[PDB]
Amino acid sequence: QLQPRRVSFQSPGYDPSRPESFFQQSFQRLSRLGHGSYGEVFKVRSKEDGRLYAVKRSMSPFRGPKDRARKLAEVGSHEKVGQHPCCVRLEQAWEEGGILYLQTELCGPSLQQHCEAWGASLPEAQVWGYLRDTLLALAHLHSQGLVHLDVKPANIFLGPRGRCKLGDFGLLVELGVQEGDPRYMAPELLQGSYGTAADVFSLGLTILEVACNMELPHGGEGWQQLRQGYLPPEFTAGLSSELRSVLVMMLEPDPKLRATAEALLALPVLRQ
Ligand SMILES: Cc1ccc(O)cc1-n1c(N)c(C(N)=O)c2nc3ccccc3nc21
Repeated sequence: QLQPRRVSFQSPGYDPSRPESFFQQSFQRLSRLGHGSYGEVFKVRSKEDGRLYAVKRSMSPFRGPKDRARKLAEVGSHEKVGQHPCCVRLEQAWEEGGILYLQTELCGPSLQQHCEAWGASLPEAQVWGYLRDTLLALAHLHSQGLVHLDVKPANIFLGPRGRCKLGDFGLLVELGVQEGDPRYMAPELLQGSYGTAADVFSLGLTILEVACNMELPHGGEGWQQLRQGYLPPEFTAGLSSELRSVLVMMLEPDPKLRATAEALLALPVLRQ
């Protein structure tokens, strides 16, 4: 019959019998953190060990072999990243009934959620720490030839004491493939050319969005203006000379000239 199988590249409180699924039997749904076409994310306490975790499950069963391989790839991308202080850590993953489950550590609200609740520009002190934490994460990914390709506030999750972690590695590619959010896409991605530089540009717009409380454009003339090498004067007025200068480096239209994550972390302004 149907049974959950581990996905990688047993739990008391769950009996192979009974109609309830492994997720329903071996976990306690505390609350729903999000839901969408991807599926649903729940904050849960596991009947196995009682600790707190976050679990993401796909919406509908696998349509076919390619849909299954695409969904399972996020687990593989998670494992290539390995454990890192600024990366959402995956505990375990399994599949049952054509549904894919990912169990990760529990984190705070997304950077998008957190900015929504405050409804204004974040204090530059918070911005620099978040910029640092994600640059540390990007430097970790880029050192292994991995490109996140979906850096945005929704995929950055806050941690205790003002820290944050990069998450959602569903679009991660290994150099040597999927549609991203156009609001945060690097200019060279339109003409193809994939590289680690794309994440730095995406992170620049995320920081530029959260530090200025500005809504990034999906397309049109405004989309182009953010990629000519200058910042919109209206929103970027409050930026300090240092922050504005770091953003200009990250928003450098030419990927050959754009600063790397390791380079930015070596700048004077960015000090642990
Ligand atoms: C479950 C999961 C799997 C892989 C990954 O990279 C991140 C998460 N994830 C977490 N680890 C989350 C958390 N608050 O701890 C969380 N919250 C989300 C809210 C809305 C939409 C998606 C979310 N996804 C989340």
